[PDB]
Amino acid sequence: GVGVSTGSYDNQTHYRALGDGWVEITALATRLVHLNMPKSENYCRIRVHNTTDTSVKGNMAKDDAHEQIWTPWSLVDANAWGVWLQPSDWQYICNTMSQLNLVSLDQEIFNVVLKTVTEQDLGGQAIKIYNNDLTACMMVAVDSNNILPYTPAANSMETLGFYPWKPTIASPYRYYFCVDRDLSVTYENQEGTVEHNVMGTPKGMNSQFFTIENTQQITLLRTGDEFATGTYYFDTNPVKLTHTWQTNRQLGQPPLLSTFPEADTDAGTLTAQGSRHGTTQMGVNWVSEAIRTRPAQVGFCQPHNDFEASRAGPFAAPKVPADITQGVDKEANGSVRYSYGKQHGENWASHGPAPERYTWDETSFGSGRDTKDGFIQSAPLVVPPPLNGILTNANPIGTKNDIHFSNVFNSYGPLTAFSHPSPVYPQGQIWDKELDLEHKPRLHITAPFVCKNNAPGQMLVRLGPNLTDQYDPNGATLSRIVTYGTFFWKGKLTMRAKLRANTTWNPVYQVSAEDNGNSYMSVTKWLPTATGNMQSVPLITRPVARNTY
Amino acid sequence: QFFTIENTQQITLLRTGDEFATGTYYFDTNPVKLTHTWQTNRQLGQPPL
Repeated sequence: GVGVSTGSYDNQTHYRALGDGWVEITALATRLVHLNMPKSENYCRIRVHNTTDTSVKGNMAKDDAHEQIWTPWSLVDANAWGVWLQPSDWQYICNTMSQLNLVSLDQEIFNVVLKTVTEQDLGGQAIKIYNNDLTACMMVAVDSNNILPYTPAANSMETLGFYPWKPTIASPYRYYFCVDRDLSVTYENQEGTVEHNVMGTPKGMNSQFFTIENTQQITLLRTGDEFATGTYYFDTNPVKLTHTWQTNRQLGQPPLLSTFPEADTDAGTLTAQGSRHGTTQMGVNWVSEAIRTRPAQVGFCQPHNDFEASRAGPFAAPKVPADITQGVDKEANGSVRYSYGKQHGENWASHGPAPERYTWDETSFGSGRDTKDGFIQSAPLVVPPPLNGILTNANPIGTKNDIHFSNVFNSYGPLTAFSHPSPVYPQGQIWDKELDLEHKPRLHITAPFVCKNNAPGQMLVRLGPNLTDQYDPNGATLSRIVTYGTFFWKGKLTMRAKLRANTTWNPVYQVSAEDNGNSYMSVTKWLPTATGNMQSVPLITRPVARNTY
Repeated sequence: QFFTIENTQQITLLRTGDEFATGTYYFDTNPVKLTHTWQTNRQLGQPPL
């Protein structure tokens, strides 16, 4: 019926300790999604081509030229960590647990309301009247078989809101069309012209135009109807909530000290290098900590800002996130730069249109690479090497003195063992879909939980078309009574975690909330102001260090 | 490694009336896909609105 409710608001997180040190976290999230009517009722193939950027010589990284199919459907996409958990829950989980794993996901749509707007004068200046449409419906389809392309709204920072008391909106669904884009590489104010800035026609071999009407089972929902998509059971791998510190010079047995320090200030000299036991791979007749044989390489070097190009334009190749070293440079190890809005964590007192940005420096301290202090010697090791026997991060590669050997050096090999990148709080992404290729990547840097079997079916909502009395199908007018709707979305994400074990003598690192000041973890960020302007800055995921080897 | 086929195999002689039949070898391979891909690294994920 139209006057009875068909669900319950629930937002609590329930921890349940089951078994020998395993907690069952039951995160719940309920929001009021505000579905507006689509811009047009047609599937349109729109093309973006920023010639004002790419026409300037040197702007190949500023390219975002593409084509997209813009669907009239909106996406209820909930894979971000801030949707389900409050910051106290994330702090308790990251301090108290040792690993996290996803179990299951229930989703629900209830309390549907559709309203149409009208005009009245009342003063000579017309105002809107929001009547009620008890017979108009909204269309819901869950793509549980993943026919349609997988577009996460965590890519565009367009998921559900992170504050439960504020109503949120649904992101519009659109996917990529496969047309060819070619851009000619050129540097800043180079003499000459840009040879290639073209974009191609649709190709007959690879063109996929999907409609959501021909591919899905669409449920109509009036004001008394509810929708519930049942328990999708995850088949992911656990992520670890502890971080590592051991580099390649901190693996194995330390060398035994020949002399010991008398006071608390001086050091202890080891056995001299020429008469020291151990194994190396160089041909010198001495063993040292730098050239000692290790079990495996912990972090690999990766090429800095390599812009590859294959039938779509120049794109930067993704780097595995690692720690920024004492050599503070963040671009080499691939620290992800997040840019989010007021719905997702920006302080609401920011009147400017610029977003809130944050560089996520990784806490995997053994996998980080120091680029200024990396060097390559000649094939027989003769230290100290001459000038022509060493390649450092000062020598020009090719002829370019702005580019050194670290920009092109890839040292990913068979004995390379790196760590999985940490989940990012609120403006993260929980899960992903595995790429449909025969040889998969070892990891996704967008999400820690890549679904092995099938991703959860993405939810697509739209409003049913409300027509006026005048409707010509062969006339492109579409009068279309101005309707909108609000509905309630409730989801349940089940997770399984393990409790932390305390082996170290010293007090280990913890994420504590500090007092009001210039510190990063002051409480006044996580408290509303006098006008209620909340703010969510990210939290450290991996406070507690763990032993690699 | 000098291999001879006489010292290593079981050799069947076949005259004009004889037949040979080697039985069902059952494969244990992985499937190949008869569909091709088009998505580059600039066509993955959600397009910008």
